[PDB]
Amino acid sequence: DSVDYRKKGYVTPVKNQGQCGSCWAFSSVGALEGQLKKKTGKLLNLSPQNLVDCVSENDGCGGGYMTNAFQYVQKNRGIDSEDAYPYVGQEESCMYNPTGKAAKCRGYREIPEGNEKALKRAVARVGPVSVAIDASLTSFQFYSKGVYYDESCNSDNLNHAVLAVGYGIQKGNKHWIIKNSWGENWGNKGYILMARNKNNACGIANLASFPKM
Ligand SMILES: *C(=O)[C@H](CCCC)NC(=O)O[C@H](Cc1ccccc1)C(C)C
Repeated sequence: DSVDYRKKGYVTPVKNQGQCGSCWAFSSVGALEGQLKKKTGKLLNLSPQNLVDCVSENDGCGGGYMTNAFQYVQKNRGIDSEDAYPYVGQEESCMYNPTGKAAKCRGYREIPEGNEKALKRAVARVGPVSVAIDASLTSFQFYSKGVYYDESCNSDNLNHAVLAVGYGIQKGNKHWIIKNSWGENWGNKGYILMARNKNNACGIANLASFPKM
């Protein structure tokens, strides 16, 4: 059992945060995009800028939480599209666009903390799932290929949000198919395969969630 939403057209191209710590915004957007495709058949970029500028509970370019983002989209009656609310790599005034909403959100669900099997079930039944991991390691920052696994990764040190678009096995190594938001020059075309069922490496399942659409 393995799934690759990229193969089903549930994933938009890899984005680049620019000089802004908006990992969580891209992560949330990637998740909503997946549900939008599943629900309507259309694959299009949602606005991470809309979240950066508007999610009051977060710190824009200084960090944030996907859950808060999903809550905002629901309470806000929607999120605009990238075309209607362009990414600028820096936090600005929350702008309202009457004809900008491209997607909706009915709330969200969290994956039971540390449960990698629950994470697998969610990814399979829902679609791409937002997750938080410890990305402070040089090995991760400079990851190139294969299945990433470092014994120094700290599951108690979540500092980066990415998107789980699937999971599988490579050369007998189970893994999570992760979409990053540091451009296509990072990792393998912007993607990284992270160890799966390897004792919850990097805390991949400590802060996972997806939106209800
Ligand atoms: C991902 O780009 C951001 C970068 C912030 C560091 C400049 N990391 C992040 O949002 O982590 C959040 C928790 C957090 C960390 C620091 C400040 C505020 C919030 C979770 C997604 C781990």
